[PDB]
Amino acid sequence: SFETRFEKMDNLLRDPKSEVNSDCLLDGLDALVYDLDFPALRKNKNIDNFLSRYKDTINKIRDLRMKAEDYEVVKVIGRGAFGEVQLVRHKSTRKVYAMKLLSKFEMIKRSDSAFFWEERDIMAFANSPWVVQLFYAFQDDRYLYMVMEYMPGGDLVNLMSNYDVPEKWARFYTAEVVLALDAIHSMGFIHRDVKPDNMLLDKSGHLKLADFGTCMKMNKEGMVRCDTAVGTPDYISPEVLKSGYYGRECDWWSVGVFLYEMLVGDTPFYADSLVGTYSKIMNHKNSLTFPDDNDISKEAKNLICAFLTDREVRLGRNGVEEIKRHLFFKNDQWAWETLRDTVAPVVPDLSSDIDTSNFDDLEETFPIPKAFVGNQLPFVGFTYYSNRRY
Amino acid sequence: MSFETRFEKMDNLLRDPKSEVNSDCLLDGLDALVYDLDFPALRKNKNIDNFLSRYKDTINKIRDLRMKAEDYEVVKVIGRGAFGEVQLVRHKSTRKVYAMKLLSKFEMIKRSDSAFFWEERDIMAFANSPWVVQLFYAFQDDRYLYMVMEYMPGGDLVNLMSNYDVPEKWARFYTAEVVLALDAIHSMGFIHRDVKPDNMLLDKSGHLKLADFGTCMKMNKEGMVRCDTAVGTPDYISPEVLKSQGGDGYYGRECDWWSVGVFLYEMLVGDTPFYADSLVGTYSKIMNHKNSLTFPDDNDISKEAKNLICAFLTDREVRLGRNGVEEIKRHLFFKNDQWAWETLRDTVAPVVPDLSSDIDTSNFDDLEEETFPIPKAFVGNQLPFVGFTYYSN
Ligand SMILES: COc1cccc(CC(=O)Nc2nc(-c3ccncc3)cs2)c1
Ligand SMILES: COc1cccc(CC(=O)Nc2nc(-c3ccncc3)cs2)c1
Repeated sequence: SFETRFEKMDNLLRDPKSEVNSDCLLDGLDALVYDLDFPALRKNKNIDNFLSRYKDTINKIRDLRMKAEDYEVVKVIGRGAFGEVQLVRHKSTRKVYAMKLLSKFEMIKRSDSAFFWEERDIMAFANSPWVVQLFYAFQDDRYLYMVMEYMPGGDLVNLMSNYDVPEKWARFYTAEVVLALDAIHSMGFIHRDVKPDNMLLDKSGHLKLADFGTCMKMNKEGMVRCDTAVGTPDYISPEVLKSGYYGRECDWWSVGVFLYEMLVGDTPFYADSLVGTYSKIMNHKNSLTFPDDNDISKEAKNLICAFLTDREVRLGRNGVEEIKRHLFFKNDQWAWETLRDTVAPVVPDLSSDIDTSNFDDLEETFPIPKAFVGNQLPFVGFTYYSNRRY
Repeated sequence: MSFETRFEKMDNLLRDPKSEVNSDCLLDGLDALVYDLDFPALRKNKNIDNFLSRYKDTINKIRDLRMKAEDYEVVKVIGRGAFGEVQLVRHKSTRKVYAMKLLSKFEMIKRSDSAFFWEERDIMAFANSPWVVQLFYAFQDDRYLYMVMEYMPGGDLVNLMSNYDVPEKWARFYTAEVVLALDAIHSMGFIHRDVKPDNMLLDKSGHLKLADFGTCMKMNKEGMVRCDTAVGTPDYISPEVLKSQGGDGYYGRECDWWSVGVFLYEMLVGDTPFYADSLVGTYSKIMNHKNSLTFPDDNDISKEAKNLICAFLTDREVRLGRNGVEEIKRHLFFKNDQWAWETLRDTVAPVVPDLSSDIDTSNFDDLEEETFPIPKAFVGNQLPFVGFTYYSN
């Protein structure tokens, strides 16, 4: 029907999950205006006139929509592969957030992924206390910005480097990681890179996963067919490393590595060279050993080994409930169903809404195109602002 | 401004039918990009290939869901112009009857001229006057621009004039309606420039509406408009608009009154006052209006009409209407006992069309497609038409 058509077409500009919603549409025009404003291209009149026409309009759009200058940068709280994360304060709302910047130039220069796409979707729509939340996603001619809730507790790498983690704490953190990974698996994703670096702590000391750079969607039979290895050298599972066809079992390998590192102090397959770490991983059968540690309980050693085995015998091959049922978790302080409502082992004592004490101390683009390059095309639709899921 | 205000303002901008960035214009921008990039030479670039491959399934859905030409059943081609053809159509679903002006995108780009249609769209779309033909929908594709208007079954004034020796009483009515119609356009901030009987359309009731606002242009701070554009068929063109060629020339609304005088002349006399075989001869006669304007030796034209014709067929500086419409309105030619200016369109028109159906084309005379070459690099042929789409409610 004529009505049906205009209704169906209408829901398409509203749906935050739609490829053609106002957010993508605005981005698309904003992209064209950016990718064409060069003298060599402006020599063509169709181009010159189009730009000259939308000049006054596109600037209004640019000022009205979310821009980076809307945020006052408090401190650079982190640095990664393709950009930097920063504690910011939205100048108008005076609200405090953690903002992940991703250099559009850097990614384009042999990025090979489009990794930020599921990183956006997961954070934007997860709706889990276990996933860091995306409030706004916006861009410009140089970067991709992710405006997420700030985790003042810092990461697990910081906790571990400041405490000799008692088993009682390791139990809590491991358990929370199990709940957190399960949530991601339920969303249909395999995390592919579970490490302390991605474990973040809130105002209350409770866990959230961040940086789903490596996330991939599981197929019909809960598998991923990635022909190349993905992850971190110590936490990588041997199956992922060799590749390949694999399942969620790989994220449990990583849990075992994390449990080991917390209680032992080092990674189970650590070796001088990164190649030596790879070697030790492939020989997990004979390389996994425990020091003379009267502290590491029989159950913990069992759990570590139940996760640090070949995929086919891994704890978690038959689901989370077999991990949950493990005696290591048997305790009188929390129940799985209410674990995040219990009181954390390390409650952060914070000085302000901008206390950066749990984050270590910290502080070029594409050339002018000869012809049409379309450098801003692979980022059309990244904006999460005009049409969001409230 | 607050963050909230800033969000809300940006929201109203995707809703406003008067906005350059409302959802329909934005859809156009993407639709254009998809059309202007789907070529193998450009697809050699991955940024391009991936963008297209990504939006492929989406853009097709958009194409079928949005208003298309195949939504309309063409009844008869009711007209033909320079860059396309007008046609009486019936919307297949609603079964509603409209006039549809088609414009060839290839022809417009080919002939340099590709922007006249803007002021035509806006005027018809937003005028909201009984004097302006109404635009209900404006839509496009890789080949044409489409304007879906209300059908004027009464036909044009050129047809009326060719079928009747217009009595002065009728000419008074038609002239008066044209004055009200032009005033409405001027009020909107536009000068028509080349007014003529061809642009005077008659409704189901025989009342007037202006159409074909191609030559139309928006006035500046001082109610003036500057132009370079070479203008053909000078018969109704004012000597100031003719003088203006190359950008040398700023003129006002006074030029549309010149054309009224030409129309009043043609109705009562039977021919155009400056008609000559060649178009150059018509131009020559216009520039020499002072000595070329003459009336035939038959007592038939009334003194008032002659004065009015001459009051409009003078140099800009002394033209009736240089001091506003009220001085035209006050002219003795209009002095009558049949209508009042304030209620003229509520009166019973001199020629009421007797029509056979909702598709009666009796007042409209009886009536290879070149294609764009493939481009080695980015041509952007679709860009001058981004945002032409408009829907009503
Ligand atoms: C992929 O290239 C980068 C660029 C910058 C930083 C990183 C590491 C990273 O992904 N860092 C994240 N940090 C948070 C965070 C930090 C503090 N509070 C809440 C969330 C969420 S993801 C990777
Ligand atoms: C130069 O570009 C063209 C292309 C096709 C036709 C024309 C002439 C024209 O502009 N003709 C019009 N006719 C109506 C109309 C006719 C009947 N009923 C309602 C509207 C509105 S504009 C010009």
